Amino acid sequence: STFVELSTKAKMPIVGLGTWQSPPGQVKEAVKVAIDAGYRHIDCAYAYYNEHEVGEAIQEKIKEKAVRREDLFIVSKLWPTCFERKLLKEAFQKTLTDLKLDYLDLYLIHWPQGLQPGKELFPKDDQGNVLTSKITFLDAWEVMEELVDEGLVKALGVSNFNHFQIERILNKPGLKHKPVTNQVECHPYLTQEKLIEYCHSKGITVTAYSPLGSPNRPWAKPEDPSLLEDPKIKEIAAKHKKTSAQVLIRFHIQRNVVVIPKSVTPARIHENFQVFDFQLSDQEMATILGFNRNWRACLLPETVNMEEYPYDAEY
Ligand SMILES: NC(=O)c1ccc[n+]([C@@H]2O[C@H](COP(=O)([O-])OP(=O)(O)OC[C@H]3O[C@@H](n4cnc5c(N)ncnc54)[C@H](OP(=O)(O)O)[C@@H]3O)[C@@H](O)[C@H]2O)c1
Repeated sequence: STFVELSTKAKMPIVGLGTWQSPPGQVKEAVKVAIDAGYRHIDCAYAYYNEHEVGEAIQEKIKEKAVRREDLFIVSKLWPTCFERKLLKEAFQKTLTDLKLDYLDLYLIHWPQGLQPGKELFPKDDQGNVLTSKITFLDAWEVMEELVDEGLVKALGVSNFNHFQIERILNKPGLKHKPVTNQVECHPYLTQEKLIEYCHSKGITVTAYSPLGSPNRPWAKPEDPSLLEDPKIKEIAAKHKKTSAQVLIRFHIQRNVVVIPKSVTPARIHENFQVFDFQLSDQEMATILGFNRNWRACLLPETVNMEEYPYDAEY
């Protein structure tokens, strides 16, 4: 399938363009190329400081008439430093202004742990400890649901949430809108079988980021596992006349998981989208699933303490 059905009955293109770390002076071209190559799902975030450029690219493609707003599925995320009623709506409106849109198809809590306000993604004290906040994601969720009922957000979702944190929201008194997706790191070394199974059992889809093991992430020792270099994956790729990256991307699609590979390289953007004309066999999917080691490439040590740290739980 080329899309996933959300609980709201809306369609989410199973493949989208990731933009984390995409330099501001390159993401605009990346989005234009992505749209020209066929992408209709763009994943954005306030914390990426590049939404203004994404918005310029979109506006231009709509202006050209190659696409209409309705053809695109735009995703953005609320940063934990803005859980507060006021700061939340300001961050949302700012995201809407930067992207030059009137509504978002999906708005996600970028991280469960509320953080101290300010122009800092991770405010730290004198020692360097990240200052958390009392405001919870349920507090933010209530106001985010307002955006939904006012038609400014088509659906809400979460990112980097373990199943407990999702349970907290599904069973919240007076729940108005259920999350439609949990965006988490997922690839062969971190298959997320339990979390995916838990989400699907609740009618919640899963969006996989860092599908290529994110071999870019700043500070990543040389002898760290490389999914793009693994001979077994390369072998499977070659038999299908595809690249490893295309296999790592196709992997999620066959598990009915949305995947958002990131790139600012026109050629790779093009490459990551040629994943709808082939099928991995049952044995190949098993071989790939067998790579799991619950190894996280993301992981930010400075967050291991936070009460809402989501990676200690089983799933
Ligand atoms: N919610 C969160 O906490 C969170 C965290 C991280 C990321 N994300 C989202 O997930 C998206 C995934 O990006 P990511 O950095 O995490 O990891 P990724 O997509 O697995 O890997 C991105 C890296 O792979 C390179 N690349 C892309 N296509 C390639 C190909 N076909 N062959 C070889 N190399 C290729 C990119 O290089 P070039 O750009 O140089 O081509 C970049 O250095 C992000 O853009 C973002 O939207 C969300």
